[PDB]
Amino acid sequence: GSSGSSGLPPGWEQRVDQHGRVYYVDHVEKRTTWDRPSGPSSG
Repeated sequence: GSSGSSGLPPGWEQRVDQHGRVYYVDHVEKRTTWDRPSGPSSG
């Protein structure tokens, strides 16, 4: 909500697709997600 912190935790990467949807890549978990690893998930 406010400007203070911005980035990702230790072990997660930051990449983007050809569509323009930012997604992180875990090098320890080997998973791809457009949103942070924490939060609600849509089935």
